[PDB]
Amino acid sequence: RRQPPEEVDVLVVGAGFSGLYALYRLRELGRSVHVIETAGDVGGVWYWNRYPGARCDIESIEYCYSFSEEVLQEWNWTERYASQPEILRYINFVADKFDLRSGITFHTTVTAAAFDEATNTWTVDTNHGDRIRARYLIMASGQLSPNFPGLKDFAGNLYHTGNWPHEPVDFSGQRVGVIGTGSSGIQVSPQIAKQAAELFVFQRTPHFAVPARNAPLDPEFLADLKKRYAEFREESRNTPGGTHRYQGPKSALEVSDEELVETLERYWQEGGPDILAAYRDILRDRDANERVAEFIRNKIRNTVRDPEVAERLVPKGYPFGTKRLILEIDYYEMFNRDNVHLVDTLSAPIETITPRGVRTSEREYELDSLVLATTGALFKIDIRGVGNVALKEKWAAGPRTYLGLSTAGFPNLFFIAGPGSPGINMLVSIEQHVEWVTDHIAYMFKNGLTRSEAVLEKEDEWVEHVNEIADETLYPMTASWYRVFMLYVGGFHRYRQICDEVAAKGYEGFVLTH
Ligand SMILES: Cc1cc2nc3c(=O)[nH]c(=O)nc-3n(C[C@H](O)[C@H](O)[C@H](O)COP(=O)(O)OP(=O)(O)OC[C@H]3O[C@@H](n4cnc5c(N)ncnc54)[C@H](O)[C@@H]3O)c2cc1C
Ligand SMILES: NC(=O)c1ccc[n+]([C@@H]2O[C@H](COP(=O)([O-])OP(=O)(O)OC[C@H]3O[C@@H](n4cnc5c(N)ncnc54)[C@H](OP(=O)(O)O)[C@@H]3O)[C@@H](O)[C@H]2O)c1
Repeated sequence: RRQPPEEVDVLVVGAGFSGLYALYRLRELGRSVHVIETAGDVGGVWYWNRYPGARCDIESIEYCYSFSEEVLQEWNWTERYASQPEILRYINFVADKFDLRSGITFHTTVTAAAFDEATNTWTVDTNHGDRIRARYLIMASGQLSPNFPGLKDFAGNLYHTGNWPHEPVDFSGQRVGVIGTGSSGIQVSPQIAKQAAELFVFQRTPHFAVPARNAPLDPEFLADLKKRYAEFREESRNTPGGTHRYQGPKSALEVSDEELVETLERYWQEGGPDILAAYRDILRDRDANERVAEFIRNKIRNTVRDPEVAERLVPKGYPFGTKRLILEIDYYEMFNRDNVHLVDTLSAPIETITPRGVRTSEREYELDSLVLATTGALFKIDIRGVGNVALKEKWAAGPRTYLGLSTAGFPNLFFIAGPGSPGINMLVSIEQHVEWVTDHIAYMFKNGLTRSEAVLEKEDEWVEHVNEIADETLYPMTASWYRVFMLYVGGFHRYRQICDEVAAKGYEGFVLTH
């Protein structure tokens, strides 16, 4: 285990996509920098989520780093949507190429951080009892890094998709339960159904899912892409989603029934999340949302042969696309299998895990294996700022920030891909955040300044601006973003503009002192 240094210019927490780029870029900027990572190796979510079928919902040609010309040319993606093992290979490749592991302490969890106003430095403590002093603290701890009764009593094998075993798990001949039908559950379930004698899928709220239509990547298409890759990326940087996506100019309410079917069916066959932008008002007008939503509901009823099973898979009562759109591969087809059973926990809630399996209010399920398809990381850290106020106390109602990058009362602390989550392609959003944050840190050293803190009045103005954009959309209607709405919905390109304008005006909204 590489022992962390006692002093460093910048301490980064997390060695996923965000933390590795922060370490790389601060090294290029001539700053001392070190990373603390709970995991045993690099990768972030792509290190932890090793379950079968784990796969990204953003095209491989967009979900990648762009800071390195050599990486853009040397690496060859293989499919439309890269699987977790391929993405992990990619990350390890980048870490190898730039010698990043020499600046990372693995198997180590940051537990406390306190700002010393007398020295303008953070004092950072770990679960190993390490004590690191850093002028700046960068939280690259992700936003995606259960309380059932009797969980400890289960006699079979318990697995979590978010911390899957590193050796593959053979479910052949087993009775298996999967709890959770979000992205993890929808991805892992069809893989288990191929091996298991019986598969029970425990579903609470049914989610919207559209086909991925994953396919191998045409290598002559890629070859042509690599010679214009820098241009292709700047186009992505100038979109609201941080990726190439057609912006449908028509309202969903102005076309006929046959045309809506025709346009939406063309998206359905092509696959991917681009259907979110089939019509300009899908996420802004509730009637337009329900019209597209009802098209998807009927595709579900059409794929599942059992009408009673099909209806319980149909999502009802909340808008399409407000929570992040899941791509499915043979998930709805899975319920036509004889060894697959949909368990509706809304009608019969889970009362307790038992030694034998799962008991709902109606039935006991005998299982050999149980799969739990599961401000988080920040709240487990005792971060204390000015006046020793706790970040968790201040962020109780939701995360109050300026630009999603910093919060007043907590100087020299920056969050990467935390609040504001601007683009749906997180790799474009991450690179923009890391570049902005590390440029600011470089600016502070250039000018001899040592303390950077968001102005409270500007933080409030930013919070009220985020809430105001949201009310033009249907996003506020699902409480998964809730008091303080924690998502800038104005689109990546406009968010990038705001950040660039602040930096060009001497970091307006921050107080810079020495
Ligand atoms: C299965 C899955 C699929 C996804 N697919 C997509 C997709 O298709 N598109 C998309 O845009 N996003 C997707 N994401 C979201 C994902 O968060 C981002 O794409 C991106 O990978 C986040 O990178 P990150 O480096 O910021 O955070 P993460 O990859 O979450 O890395 C954070 C790291 O910080 C470490 N850490 C946290 N707290 C501490 C602490 N206290 N001390 C030490 N170390 C700590 C964690 O162990 C973790 O390794 C997906 C996430 C998951 C889990
Ligand atoms: N690109 C990808 O393909 C991919 C893969 C994995 C994760 N992600 C990202 O990471 C985030 C999380 O996704 P996730 O699927 O793993 O989790 P999730 O979307 O939050 O859903 C978890 C599931 O478990 C259920 N559940 C939770 N607690 C329960 C309980 N006590 N009893 C019964 N059921 C319960 C939930 O039902 P309820 O809805 O009723 O709570 C839900 O079906 C997403 O934003 C996603 O974008 C992406």
